[PDB]
Amino acid sequence: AKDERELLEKTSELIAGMGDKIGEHLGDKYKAIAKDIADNIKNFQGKTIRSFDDAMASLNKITANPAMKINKADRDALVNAWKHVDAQDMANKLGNLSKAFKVADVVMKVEKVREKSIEGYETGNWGPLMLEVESWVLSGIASSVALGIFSATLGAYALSLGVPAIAVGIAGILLAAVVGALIDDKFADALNNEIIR
Repeated sequence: AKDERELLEKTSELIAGMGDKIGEHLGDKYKAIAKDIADNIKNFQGKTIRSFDDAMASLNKITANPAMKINKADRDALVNAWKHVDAQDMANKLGNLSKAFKVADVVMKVEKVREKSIEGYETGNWGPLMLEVESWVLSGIASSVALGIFSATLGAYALSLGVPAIAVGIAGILLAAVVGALIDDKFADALNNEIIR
């Protein structure tokens, strides 16, 4: 495609928006990491997402960071925000943003992101979420589209968040880390250095 540039572009718009909403509580530095992330997405055509192993590496700099120990209430607010997602519904809304989100079995992709995010919050194991994306690329979905979909999904969840402010802060941080991991380890260092500490 050339219409891959389509999906990529409408997706960075969601990441940039995530950056505004969440920048309101975390600040300008966050607004900036999120927008730098959204430009990478924007111009990802022809690049390939980073390896399952490189990905867990950058992500672990974040999740394994003591300032990131999430409390149960927070963890319960974020899980519930996911359990309230209706994948068909969510697939349909992305469909309205653009034809290009109408990829083969998008409803199940969504549903897997949802379920493995829930697992991530509940057991602190981010492996299954990461392995889910990479496996779409291992199976033939263009890195562009995998990134695309993964990203829009997490961008839409974050935009719809209605949880307390500390909770939106912590979500926003892990959502930038999950996405950032597929792209450049730079993102992990910037969230770490500029925000978490």
